[PDB]
Amino acid sequence: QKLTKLKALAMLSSDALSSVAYGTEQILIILATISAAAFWYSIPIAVGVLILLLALILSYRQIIYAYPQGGGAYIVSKENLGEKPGLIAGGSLLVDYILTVAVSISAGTDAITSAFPALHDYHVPIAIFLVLVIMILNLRGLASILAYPVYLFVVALLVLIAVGLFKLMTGQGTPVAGITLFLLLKAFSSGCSALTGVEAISNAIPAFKNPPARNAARTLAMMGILLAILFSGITVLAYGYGTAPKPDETVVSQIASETFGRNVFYYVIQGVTSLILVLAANTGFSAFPQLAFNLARDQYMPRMFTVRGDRLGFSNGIIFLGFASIVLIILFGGQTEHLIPLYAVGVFIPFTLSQTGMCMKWIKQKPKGWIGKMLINSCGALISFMVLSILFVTKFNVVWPVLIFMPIVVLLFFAIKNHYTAVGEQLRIVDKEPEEIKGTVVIVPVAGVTTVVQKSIHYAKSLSDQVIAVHVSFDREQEKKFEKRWEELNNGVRLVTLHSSYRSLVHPFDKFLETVEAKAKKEQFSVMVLFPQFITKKRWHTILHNQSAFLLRVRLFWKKDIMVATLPYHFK
Amino acid sequence: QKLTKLKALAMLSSDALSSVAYGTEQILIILATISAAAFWYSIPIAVGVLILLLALILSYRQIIYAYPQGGGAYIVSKENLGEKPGLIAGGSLLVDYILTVAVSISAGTDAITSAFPALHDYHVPIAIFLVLVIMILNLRGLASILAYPVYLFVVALLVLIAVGLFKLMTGQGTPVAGITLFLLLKAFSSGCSALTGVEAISNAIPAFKNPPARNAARTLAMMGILLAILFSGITVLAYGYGTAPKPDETVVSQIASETFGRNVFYYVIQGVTSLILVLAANTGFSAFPQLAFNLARDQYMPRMFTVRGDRLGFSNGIIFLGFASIVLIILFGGQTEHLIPLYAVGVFIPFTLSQTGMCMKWIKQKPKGWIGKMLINSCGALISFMVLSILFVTKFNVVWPVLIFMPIVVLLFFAIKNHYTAVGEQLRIVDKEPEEIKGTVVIVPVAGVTTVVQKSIHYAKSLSDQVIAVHVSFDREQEKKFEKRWEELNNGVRLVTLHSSYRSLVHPFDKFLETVEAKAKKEQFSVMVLFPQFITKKRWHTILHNQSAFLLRVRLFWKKDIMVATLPYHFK
Ligand SMILES: Nc1ncnc2c1ncn2[C@@H]1O[C@@H]2COP(=O)(O)O[C@H]3[C@@H](O)[C@H](n4cnc5c(N)ncnc54)O[C@@H]3COP(=O)(O)O[C@H]2[C@H]1O
Ligand SMILES: Nc1ncnc2c1ncn2[C@@H]1O[C@@H]2COP(=O)(O)O[C@H]3[C@@H](O)[C@H](n4cnc5c(N)ncnc54)O[C@@H]3COP(=O)(O)O[C@H]2[C@H]1O
Ligand SMILES: CCCCCCCCCCCCO[C@@H]1O[C@H](CO)[C@@H](O[C@H]2O[C@H](CO)[C@@H](O)[C@H](O)[C@H]2O)[C@H](O)[C@H]1O
Ligand SMILES: CCCCCCCCCCCCO[C@@H]1O[C@H](CO)[C@@H](O[C@H]2O[C@H](CO)[C@@H](O)[C@H](O)[C@H]2O)[C@H](O)[C@H]1O
Ligand SMILES: CCCCCCCCCCCCO[C@@H]1O[C@H](CO)[C@@H](O[C@H]2O[C@H](CO)[C@@H](O)[C@H](O)[C@H]2O)[C@H](O)[C@H]1O
Ligand SMILES: CCCCCCCCCCCCO[C@@H]1O[C@H](CO)[C@@H](O[C@H]2O[C@H](CO)[C@@H](O)[C@H](O)[C@H]2O)[C@H](O)[C@H]1O
Ligand SMILES: CCCCCCCCCCCCO[C@@H]1O[C@H](CO)[C@@H](O[C@H]2O[C@H](CO)[C@@H](O)[C@H](O)[C@H]2O)[C@H](O)[C@H]1O
Ligand SMILES: CCCCCCCCCCCCO[C@@H]1O[C@H](CO)[C@@H](O[C@H]2O[C@H](CO)[C@@H](O)[C@H](O)[C@H]2O)[C@H](O)[C@H]1O
Ligand SMILES: CCCCCCCCCCCCO[C@@H]1O[C@H](CO)[C@@H](O[C@H]2O[C@H](CO)[C@@H](O)[C@H](O)[C@H]2O)[C@H](O)[C@H]1O
Ligand SMILES: [K+]
Ligand SMILES: [K+]
Repeated sequence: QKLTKLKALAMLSSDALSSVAYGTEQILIILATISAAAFWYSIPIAVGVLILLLALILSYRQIIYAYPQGGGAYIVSKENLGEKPGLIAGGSLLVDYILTVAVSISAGTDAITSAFPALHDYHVPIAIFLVLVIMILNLRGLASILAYPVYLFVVALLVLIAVGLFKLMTGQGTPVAGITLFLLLKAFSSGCSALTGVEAISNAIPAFKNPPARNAARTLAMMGILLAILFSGITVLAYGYGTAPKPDETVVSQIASETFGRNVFYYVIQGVTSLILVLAANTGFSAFPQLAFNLARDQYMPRMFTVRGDRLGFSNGIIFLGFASIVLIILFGGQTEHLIPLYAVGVFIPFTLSQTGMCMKWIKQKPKGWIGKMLINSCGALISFMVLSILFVTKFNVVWPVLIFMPIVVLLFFAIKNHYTAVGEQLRIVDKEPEEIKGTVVIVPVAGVTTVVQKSIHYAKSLSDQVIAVHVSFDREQEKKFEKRWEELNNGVRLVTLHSSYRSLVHPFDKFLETVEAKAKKEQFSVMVLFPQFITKKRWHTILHNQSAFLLRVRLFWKKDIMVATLPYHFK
Repeated sequence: QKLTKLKALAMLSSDALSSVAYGTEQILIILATISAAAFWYSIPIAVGVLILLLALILSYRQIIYAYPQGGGAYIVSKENLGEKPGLIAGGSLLVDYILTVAVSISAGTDAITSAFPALHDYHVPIAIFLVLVIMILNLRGLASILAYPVYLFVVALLVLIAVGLFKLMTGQGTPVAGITLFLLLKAFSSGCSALTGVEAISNAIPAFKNPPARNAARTLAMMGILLAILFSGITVLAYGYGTAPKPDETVVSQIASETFGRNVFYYVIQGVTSLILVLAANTGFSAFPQLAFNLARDQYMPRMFTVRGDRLGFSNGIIFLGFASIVLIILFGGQTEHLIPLYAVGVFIPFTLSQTGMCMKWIKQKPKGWIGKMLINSCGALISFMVLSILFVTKFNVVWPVLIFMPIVVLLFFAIKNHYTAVGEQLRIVDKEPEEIKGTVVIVPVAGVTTVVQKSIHYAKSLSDQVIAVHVSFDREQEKKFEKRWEELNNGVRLVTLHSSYRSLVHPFDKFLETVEAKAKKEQFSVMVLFPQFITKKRWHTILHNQSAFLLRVRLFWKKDIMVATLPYHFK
């Protein structure tokens, strides 16, 4: 259960070092708006990205040591920056998860269509299909499938880089007009979408070896080095071959095809890239609940997320995350180019907030060597904020959804916090002992003389006396037959048959319950209803059974403050 | 509650006579594939459609008399053709409802964009938005809004027809190569999508005046005459002005603009058409549950639909119908042209089955004048089957989804029927009285000393003795504080504190429940758990509260055959 360095790197790096499939492509797409001759500018810009990457790693190398409990960006932003910055970081992490699912799936389908161009008319269905698949694979459960594909991806891309560099060596500057500083910055910001998951390792510190902090930091350093090597090699290869971004083929696919030649090696590369992107999406799915629990300990998210041991909130979280990702995929049509700016925003707001909190914490404490750590975090935060500002300013026509999504989730967090605050305020205070109860009348609603009915009557009689059976009859003809059949049973239970012409079920019970509750209140008795819970071993018969019980519970019995037992009954 | 003829026509005709907005358009679109000079062929084809319409009306004029209880196509296909034809009719009616929602909404948005061309880039969002709106308006409840717009539509289109005919009179043959018989039949089949809701009146016979059959038949005849007049007038006007189908404007919009001139009259026409199409979609929504109940009486659909008086199944039905319609809208991009063939298939399978059943019933009985009724139904069935065959053969690339949807729903119906058959078989048989119970031990899970906890303890003590409180503690530190606070309460209840390191909640309860259940079984006691049901008056705090209770119920207590009371507690 204590992952070693290699296995931990495999399980947690599938999000970060899987972004090399669409980073250099973004850089080249932005540069191509001027001319194909500007592609050499990818070489410096890429270097700048690595510089940023270095800062991030160093910054997070601090965070892991400062917060060995885990937490990550949310905790750092909460403790050191207050409550609103922490909530903003949480919302941005939610956007990060939704967008990493969407972007990873879209890029995977782009890789697949590059492998088989005949599916270019099904970019969106395939994508959505894949999403649903992993949703199921997360509802069903779910460890080897998350560890080998990353090794395969790293090995395959290292082989591809080596072969491409060898071919370039065997042969198998220049300023260009139009490139202004602003467009260079735009390209750099778009290319910073290669640093889209270095967060993950800092969020899973406990699942490490005996020293958790040291092992996590060394794993993060190794992952950073691997990502830097892969990204630099891919960018160098792309510059070497030219490889302008085609509208129906990824840059990696073009590089592989011009290197190996659409043979088994190329298909291996494409399949492995698709697999690693799917694993990245699954990483987003699996990383959401950790954030949910971290928020829920502070009463910002439902208490149902605080039970982490039983995966209480995993179903709702997985369903909501999958549906949000599907909605985003449909909205942008699976265009990885049009989705990446939003993903970068959702990733870089937490980066900025986390580095700012780190810097202010260092300022507050001022330990030995505080100046260097402060400088590193400050530089990282400045660069990240610049990238975020550029992404807002330029690609607003695809970043508009975050400007709507952030206020909604922040307000939801505040509303939940206020609600739990009020509830905890007025519930903790204890009070006087309630009115005495001298007995209990049990009402058993019956839909027909069955085995389940007789079992429930038996338990009701065991529980207390005064048991009365109640039957709402939709037709006056079957009243006599049902009453006779009940009399055939030798139960000493008074049966009250009451009629409803309009096939309604609540209102006749409303009247009867009024009468019975008044009568019981005269004798200080507590009315109580005993429903059977028919259970079958199919998990899809739930809609087929005992729904009238839920109707009566929800619409009548909760409003009347009446105990409602639910005796289960299994089916063979 | 007993609708008069006029009000009934208004409430039920919003589906049938709202199809004039896209029938002549389909005829013209099919004819335009040859040349604009072939548009005169719309005049004969339209006439043929009316002939078909006449048959349908006559056929249904019989059905209303033969089945005054209602039912409609499903009952006719069930009694006279067997079980599988009845199920096929039911599935096709489900497709009819989904497609009428989708098509009506799409045509409404087409009318809106014709009114304001600036929204042509939002055909699908607007559409989906409208759908969601009516979904809400069907979950909230929902009678005058369903009665006046139909009157407005009829009046407005009658005015438009009169004005257009007047202008044609004041002036304000010719065989064409390429028109083969097959293409004429294709155009006729596509134009038969004007008869897309004459079914509705036959499905709501009881809600009429003192003679239900006569009043329903006369209302159906009046609606048929109105539809014939509107459709014929629209087709004549379209032929008179030429009005080739533009890619960004409905034929009705073109007719109105060339008649009135984009003034307040034209905007009134467009708005009224949009309103009538929205009402048609709402008619589909409201008509689904009648089919659901009719199926459920025969154990083909969940029993939860048999309680028609309390609208038990309306929530699930509305949600599923809305989501299916939204999926179809997105799939075909709100192209009313591409959706109509599927709608016509889903409407005409029931027409064919119903007329065939009517004919065979007449053959079996052979009453006076049987020959004429048999001939009418036979002719209607033959024409409908021909139209359906043509729609399958030609427009397969948009009718493929029904070929997938039909087997799934038919198999679901059969599976549900088999399941209820087995359950009813093995449940009715009564058996020996179960083991005696000599008392009851009550387990009260507590999450902290609160008012709710003390109320639940009070009720548990009232219910029986041997009450024991149980607390799972996620941290050993707060164990002592919680135990001391419990001791501060003077409850004579033994508190068992048990610890779970991984924040799990089921497993410690699993062990404790094993021990307690064994101990109680030694004394023939029945274990029982008492949960509080925290209730707030906001309907959206449901996710915020008492979810651990649902976790414990679902994952632990149903599997152990243990009674689980649920005492409600209201919030102030
Ligand atoms: N003959 C049969 N064929 C198929 N399934 C059968 C069946 N008899 C019982 N069941 C299954 O058992 C569930 C509970 O049956 P019971 O009548 O004990 O429990 C009923 C009864 O306690 C009460 N209830 C239902 N209809 C009622 C009525 N018309 N009048 C009074 N109480 C009614 O609500 C509970 C829920 O009933 P619901 O029908 O939702 O759920 C039923 C159904 O799922
Ligand atoms: N201080 C507070 N702040 C905000 N809301 C509060 C609150 N105290 C109680 N509530 C509300 O009351 C519900 C039931 O509280 P109770 O502890 O009686 O009912 C609990 C208790 O009977 C049992 N349970 C929950 N956690 C437990 C634990 N750690 N150990 C043992 N039983 C537990 O499951 C029931 C469901 O509890 P859940 O927390 O889902 O739902 C809670 C929550 O919605
Ligand atoms: C809950 C309320 C909050 C807001 C409501 C929810 C959103 C409402 C409208 C959203 C959709 C409107 O916008 C609709 O979708 C996208 C917008 O990105 C457009 O489509 C375009 O999206 C982006 C833009 O380059 C591309 O990736 C895509 O290929 C392109 O087709 C559609 O042509 C437009 O019709
Ligand atoms: C059971 C698992 C299998 C999955 C089942 C679900 C199937 C998919 C559900 C609906 C998918 C909708 O797919 C929708 O199709 C429309 C056309 O109708 C596509 O159509 C559009 O695609 C993009 C823009 O978005 C353009 O390149 C293309 O020219 C345009 O036609 C949209 O890209 C997609 O949003
Ligand atoms: C509660 C508040 C609600 C929030 C806002 C509600 C709706 C907001 C959705 C905004 C629409 C998205 O904006 C979307 O942008 C893309 C380009 O990026 C447009 O895409 C379009 O560009 C041009 C210019 O219109 C079109 O001619 C072309 O057909 C298409 O590619 C979509 O037509 C537009 O819909
Ligand atoms: C339990 C599920 C069982 C399997 C379900 C059946 C599988 C269905 C596969 C869905 C494939 C999606 O199909 C996708 O949309 C339609 C099919 O109508 C095709 O294209 C169609 O819609 C497009 C896009 O709106 C329109 O231009 C036009 O109406 C038509 O060409 C798309 O080119 C195809 O990409
Ligand atoms: C709160 C109520 C408001 C509704 C909120 C929901 C907003 C809508 C959710 C996503 C809608 C998706 O809208 C999707 O946009 C894509 C482009 O991205 C559209 O794009 C496509 O439209 C059709 C083909 O389908 C072509 O005419 C168009 O050229 C093409 O771009 C698809 O038609 C539509 O399937
Ligand atoms: C159980 C699994 C069920 C089978 C799974 C697949 C179900 C059927 C989906 C495949 C057919 C999709 O439906 C079909 O999509 C193709 C591909 O866009 C569309 O094809 C049309 O548009 C595309 C896109 O421009 C053109 O390339 C093509 O030449 C043209 O014919 C058809 O108009 C649509 O009818
Ligand atoms: C337009 C497309 C046409 C409509 C789509 C196709 C409709 C028909 C396809 C479904 C046919 C189902 O075929 C049905 O399968 C169910 C599954 O248990 C079984 O149905 C059988 O159920 C049990 C025995 O098991 C018998 O009580 C019942 O009388 C019998 O019908 C039989 O195998 C067959 O009756
Ligand atoms: K990534
Ligand atoms: K219609």
